[PDB]
Amino acid sequence: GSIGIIDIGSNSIRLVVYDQLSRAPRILFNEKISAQLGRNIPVDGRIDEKAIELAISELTRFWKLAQIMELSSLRTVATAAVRDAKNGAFLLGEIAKIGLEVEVLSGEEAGYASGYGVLSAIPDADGIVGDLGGGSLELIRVSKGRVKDRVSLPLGVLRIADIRKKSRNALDNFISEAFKKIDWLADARDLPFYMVGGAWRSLAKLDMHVRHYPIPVLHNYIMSPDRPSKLIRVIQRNNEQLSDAAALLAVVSRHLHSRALVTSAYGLREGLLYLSLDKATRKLDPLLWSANQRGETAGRFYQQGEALYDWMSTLFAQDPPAYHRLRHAACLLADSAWQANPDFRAEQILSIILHGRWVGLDAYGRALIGQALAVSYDGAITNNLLSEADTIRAVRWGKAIRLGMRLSGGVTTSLKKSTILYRNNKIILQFSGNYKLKGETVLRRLRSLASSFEASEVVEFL
Ligand SMILES: [Cl-]
Ligand SMILES: [Cl-]
Ligand SMILES: [Cl-]
Ligand SMILES: [Cl-]
Ligand SMILES: [Cl-]
Ligand SMILES: [Mg+2]
Repeated sequence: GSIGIIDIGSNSIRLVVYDQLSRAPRILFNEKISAQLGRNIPVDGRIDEKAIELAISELTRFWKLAQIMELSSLRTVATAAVRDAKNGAFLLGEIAKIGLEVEVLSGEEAGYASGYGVLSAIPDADGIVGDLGGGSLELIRVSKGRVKDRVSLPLGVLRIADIRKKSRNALDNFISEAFKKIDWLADARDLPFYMVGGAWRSLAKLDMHVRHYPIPVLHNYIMSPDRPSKLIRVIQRNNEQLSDAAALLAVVSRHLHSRALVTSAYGLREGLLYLSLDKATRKLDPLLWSANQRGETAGRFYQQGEALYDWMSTLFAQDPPAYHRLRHAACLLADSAWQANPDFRAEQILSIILHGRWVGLDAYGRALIGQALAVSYDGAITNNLLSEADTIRAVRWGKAIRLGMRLSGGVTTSLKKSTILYRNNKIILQFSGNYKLKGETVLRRLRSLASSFEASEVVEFL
């Protein structure tokens, strides 16, 4: 059931292979070439012959990889701008000769795809998506699960330098003039700007580096609007395209009245995958979906985290409403480090969170889940991003996970015969069955959980 997308842009041509058409497909393979098909289209109306030759040879390799991988589906998409070149129809025929069926996306289709890519990764998004590619900048309004409007501007990476050279304010003038024709910007002020595309992913990675962001995670990385113009000077003083991307981001975000610059790990390709799902599947939480799959493939006994979540959550009914799903995700990942040596499991599980591909998740939630999972695997607390109350909360989550996983041996259906409750500075483990699971190691884990609640522990048989 593996599937592929070939994304033919004005600059980058990319093959991505995914494990299946699911709510959050895993990436099996990724390869790109900077073929620069669109570079000379504005000047001559023609694609360079050298770009055509490179594109065809690399696309032939991508087609061949799809054959040996026995992909069940392969979708090849291109832009209307390249089709519309004087030799664009010829190029598309040459691509057909490879064996590839090329779907040409209009500006509308392409903007819809990038917008739904962001909605796939950030389901409650409400703002403007900017997909900066080689030939164009797509701006897309997203709100309440839907793409609301969009527009395409000729401000791709390959385009910015000619404008900036004209004068100091030429890029600002260009955006000012263009935005007068876009009637929906007025209803989209003071919202996040969701950054999509390779150029702005590189820029966000540069920003994390120069700010010594402790562990840099791309998805949901947030920059203040006043930040891009400063990166222009950072690049200038390090010891071109990056500078152009920062200049465009500064001007665009200011004229949009954007209040935050939010990186999305997902873009046009994930939007195409999302739109291929039926309506009900699109509404599934992608963090929970992917964390569930991870425990299915990684666990000793497949995914046992749902019953674990229901059991431990009798301690956490008063958690902030938005945190239930984070506690849930941690429970779904609670068996995913079992193959590491015991003394490394806490480090290993943290790296699965901090160095994995997860969406539906921001930095604070990543820290909550990682802290809880590390504690669940730690047999030996403060946290810079987390509040003290949430640090304590995550330690309690982790100790409850640890107790439940130890009590059940990981076969969490057995937890249905017990309850774990907090009241009046007492932590009470009640058995209504499976009484034989009581033991000294369970009592030690129970005492540790109680310590995290500043509580005294009791065991009750019912
Ligand atoms: Cl493009
Ligand atoms: Cl591109
Ligand atoms: Cl990309
Ligand atoms: Cl990421
Ligand atoms: Cl313990
Ligand atoms: Mg693109």
